[PDB]
Amino acid sequence: NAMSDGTILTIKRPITVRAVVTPTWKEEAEREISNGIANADQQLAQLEQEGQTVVDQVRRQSANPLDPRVQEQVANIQQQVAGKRSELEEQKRNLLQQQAQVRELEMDQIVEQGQLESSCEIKVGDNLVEKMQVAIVVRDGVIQSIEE
Amino acid sequence: AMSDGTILTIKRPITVRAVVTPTWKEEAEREISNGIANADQQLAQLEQEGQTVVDQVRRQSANPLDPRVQEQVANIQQQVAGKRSELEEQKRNLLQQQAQVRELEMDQIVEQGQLESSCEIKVGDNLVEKMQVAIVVRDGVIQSIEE
Amino acid sequence: SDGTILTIKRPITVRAVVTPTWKEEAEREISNGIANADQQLAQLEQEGQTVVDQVRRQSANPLDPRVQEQVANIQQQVAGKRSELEEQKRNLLQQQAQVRELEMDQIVEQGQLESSCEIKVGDNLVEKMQVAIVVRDGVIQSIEE
Amino acid sequence: NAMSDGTILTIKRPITVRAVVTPTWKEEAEREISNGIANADQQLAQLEQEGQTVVDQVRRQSANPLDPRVQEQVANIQQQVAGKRSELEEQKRNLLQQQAQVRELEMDQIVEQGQLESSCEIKVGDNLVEKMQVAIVVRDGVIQSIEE
Repeated sequence: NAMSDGTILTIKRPITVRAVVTPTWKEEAEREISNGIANADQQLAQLEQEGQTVVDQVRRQSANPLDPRVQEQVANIQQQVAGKRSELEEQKRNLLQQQAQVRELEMDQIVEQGQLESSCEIKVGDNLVEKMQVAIVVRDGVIQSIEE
Repeated sequence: AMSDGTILTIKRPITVRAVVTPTWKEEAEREISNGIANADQQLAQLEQEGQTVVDQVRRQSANPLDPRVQEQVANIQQQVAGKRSELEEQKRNLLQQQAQVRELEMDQIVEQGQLESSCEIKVGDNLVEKMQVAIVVRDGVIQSIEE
Repeated sequence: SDGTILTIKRPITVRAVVTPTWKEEAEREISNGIANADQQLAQLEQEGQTVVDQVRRQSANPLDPRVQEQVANIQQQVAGKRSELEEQKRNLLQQQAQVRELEMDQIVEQGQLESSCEIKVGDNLVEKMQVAIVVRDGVIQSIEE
Repeated sequence: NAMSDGTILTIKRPITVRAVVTPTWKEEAEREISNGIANADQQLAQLEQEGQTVVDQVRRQSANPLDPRVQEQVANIQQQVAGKRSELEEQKRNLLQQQAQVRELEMDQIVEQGQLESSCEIKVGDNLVEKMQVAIVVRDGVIQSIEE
C-alpha cells in the first residue's frame, strides 16, 4: 500500500568536486602526489627491514637449520612480505601515473577531485540516478558553478 | 505552565525496490559476475600461494620424504582445504543468484537495498512506522512510495 | 560569528517502556542465546572427545610423550573455550533475571539514534546534545532534553 | 550542465572543537589522563603475567625443552607480548605527553579538543575551502565563538 505522490523524501547522495586548473592548484596537487610516492617508497624500505629481522628471530628456535616447523614460518613471512610489497608497489604505480597526468595538465582545464557527502529530496517521477550525479566546479577554493 | 513540543530529526533507512527490466538484469548479471571473477582469482592465489609454501619447505630439508616434512605438508593441505571450502561456498551462492536473476519474470518487484534518509519525530509518532518507508524504482525512475 | 547558527550531529538515547509485549520479545532472545550456548557446550565436548581419540590412534604407547602432550593441549583449549561460553551463559541468565525482576511500566535503555541539532554562541554543548526519547510499543511517549 | 541559477546544495562539513583552558577543565583532563595511564600499566602487568602462565603451561604440557613444537609456540608468545607491550607503551608515552602539556599550559589558552560532524549550505560564489575551516571555542561546556 502506497503514500501520496506528494510525499517528499530526503536521501543522502554524493557530490562530485571538479577543479579548474590553476597554478596554485597544480602545486598543491603535485606536492600531495609526491609525498604519496615518497611515503610509499619509505614504507617498502621499512617492510623489507622488518621482514629480515622477524626471519632472524624465528631461525633462533632450532639448532637445525633444516627444521620444517621453522622453514614453513619463514615461507609464510616471505609470502606475507611479498604480497604486501606487491600491494604498495601498486599504489606507487597509480601515484606515478597520476603525477604524469597532473603535470601534463594545462591552465583552465577541468579535473575530477573527489566527492562530498550531500543530501537532497526525491519524489515520485524523479530520476534517482540523475540525483546521484550533481557536481560542483571549484576555482582556487571558490564555487564557479553547479552542474547536474 | 508549559508543554514541550520539540520535533527531532532522525536517520532512517528507506528500502529500495527495483522493477525487473532488461537493463536491471544486464546490470545485475554484471555485478554477480564481478563477484564470481573475484572468487576465482582468490581461489587460484590461495592454491599457488599454498603450493609455493609446500615447495619451499620440501626444498629446505634435503629430504622431502622425512616424516616431519610430510606432517607440515599435511597442514598446508588441510589449511588450504579449509579456506577453499569457504570460497567455493561463496561462488555457489553467487552462481545461485545468477540462476534466480535469469529466473525472474519481467516486471517483478525485487529487493535492492537501502538509502540513508532522515525524517522528523515528535510525541505520538510511531517510530517503528518511520523506519519502514520504501520506494519502487524502474530503470532509475521512482514509481511510488510504499511501506 | 555574528549570530551564526551551526547544525551538528548528535545521538539520541532511546529508552523503552516495559510492556508485556517487550518482556515477551526480550525473553525469547535471551532464551535463544542460552539454548544456543548450551548446544555449543555439548558440541565442544562431543568434538573434543573425538579429536583426543584420533590423536591417541597415533602411537601404540598410551603414555607416549607426544600423545600425552597433544591431549593436554586439546583439553586446555576445551577448558578455555568452555570458560567463555559459560561466562556468556551467566551474562544471559543475569539479564534474564533482570528482565523478570523488572516491573511493568518501567524505563530501560535501548541504544542510540543518529540525530542533528542547532548551536549558536552562549549555548551549552552538552545540554544541546544529550536528549532521550521514551517509546512504548513503537509510539513515542516522551522526549527529555 | 548549467543548474538553474539560484541552486543551493547541502554538504557534510567537519567542525573543529577547541577548548578554553580552565581550572575545572584541567581537573577533568588530569583525572581522565590518569585513569588511562593507570589502566595502561595495569594492562601491561596482566600481559606479562598471562604470557608467563602460558609459557609454563606449554612447558608442563610437553616433555623436554628444545622441542620443535614447543619453540614455535613459546617464541610465538614472546613475540606476541612484545608487540602488545609496544602498543601499550606507545599509549603510555602518549598519555604522559598530554599530561605534560595539560600541566604546562597557562589559563585562558585555546586547545584542540576533537571534531564534530555538521552540515551547511553552499552556493555559487561561496568559498568551499573556507566552509571546511570552521571551528568552535568552548569554555566549561559553553560556546565562546565560531571561528575562521
